[PDB]
Amino acid sequence: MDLEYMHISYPNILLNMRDGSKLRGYFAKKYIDEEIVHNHRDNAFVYKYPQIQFKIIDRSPLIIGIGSLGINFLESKRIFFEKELIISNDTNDITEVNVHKDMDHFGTTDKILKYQFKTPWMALNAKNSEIYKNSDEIDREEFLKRVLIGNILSMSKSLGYTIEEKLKVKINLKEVPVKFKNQNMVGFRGEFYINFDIPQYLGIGRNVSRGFGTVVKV
Amino acid sequence: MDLEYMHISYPNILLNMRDGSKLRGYFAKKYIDYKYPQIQFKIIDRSPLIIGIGSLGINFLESKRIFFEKETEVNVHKDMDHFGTTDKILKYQFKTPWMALNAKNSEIYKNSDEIDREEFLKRVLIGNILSMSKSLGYTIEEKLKVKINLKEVPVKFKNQNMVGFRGEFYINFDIPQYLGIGRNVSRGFGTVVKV
Repeated sequence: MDLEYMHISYPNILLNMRDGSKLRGYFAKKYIDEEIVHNHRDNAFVYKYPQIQFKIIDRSPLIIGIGSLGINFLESKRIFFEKELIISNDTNDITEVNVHKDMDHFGTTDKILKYQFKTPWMALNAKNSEIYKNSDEIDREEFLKRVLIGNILSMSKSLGYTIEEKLKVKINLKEVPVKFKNQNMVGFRGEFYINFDIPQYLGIGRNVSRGFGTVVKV
Repeated sequence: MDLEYMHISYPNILLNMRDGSKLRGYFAKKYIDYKYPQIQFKIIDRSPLIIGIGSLGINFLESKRIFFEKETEVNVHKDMDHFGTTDKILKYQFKTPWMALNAKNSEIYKNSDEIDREEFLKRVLIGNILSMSKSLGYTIEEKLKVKINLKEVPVKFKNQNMVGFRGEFYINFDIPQYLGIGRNVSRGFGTVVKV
């Protein structure tokens, strides 16, 4: 598959992580109106992979739009020429902007690629949180290898790519605390290898919209 | 030993099995605010019922009953009844489903053939009774053994499917009425009633 993408970055503004929640927060109000950004419909939550995601990286804001659906909103409302951004409650003027856009490969590969997490992963849903906390660590390692396959399966579906070859994964990951919705869920930093191809800065796992689970090739 | 407890029940409102689902989050979440819940909200026969145990529980019940009113008739029952091992054997029934499977024990139970499942469940039941009795300050100094006739029943809880059990069981232990055992007891699961 070929996936069309566009990154938007504001290098002069720097924020702490995860003001990614707040970075997303601010676009959620100035753009309640079109709701790729907000991700809400009928006052009910939309259960698809976010084609607009807000991340905080190195250590300045990044906005990802994916596919024709994501990119076109990004252009249609002129976000890259955007006036002042505001975060709790302080105002940062947006003075210089770098936009990047291209389409590069997405899909299963017979060659094995190495990725790294910019942000915690948050691979554990509510039931999976619990299984993992009653397990020894050879087995923890085997559970996570299962979740990550699922995450690739989840994501590739909502983007209309069905996989007809076998995914295999190797992980070197170490556990890291993440506070989210005033609760102390668990997250992971680290490295992983896979016979799948991911374009840069895409997220996997839970809460990908707020910038969690951000991946880049090495 | 004597356990001090109190039921407060509201017979005139019958609930759908669906707004039955939402009332719990916010009430039990007022409840949440390494121990056995001394305030439990249960759904039985059904118009709401609320159990309080010990000084802590009775007081929550009376003081703050004014404050939880949701969406004319009241029956309170309240007393001290025995809690402890008995020299004769008693029969109980689950008024509400019993969730004996945590996430990892969820795992073992579906890995077993059905003779093995059944004595696996009696280990959980002994354990559940052991938990409850210590967290209420009673130490067990005799051998409990249990017989079970339980039926597996599908349970929807926290918007995802879990498995639970209905049925009847026997034990030489004494449980005051409407107490819950197992997981998620505060929210009404594992309610036992003597028969």
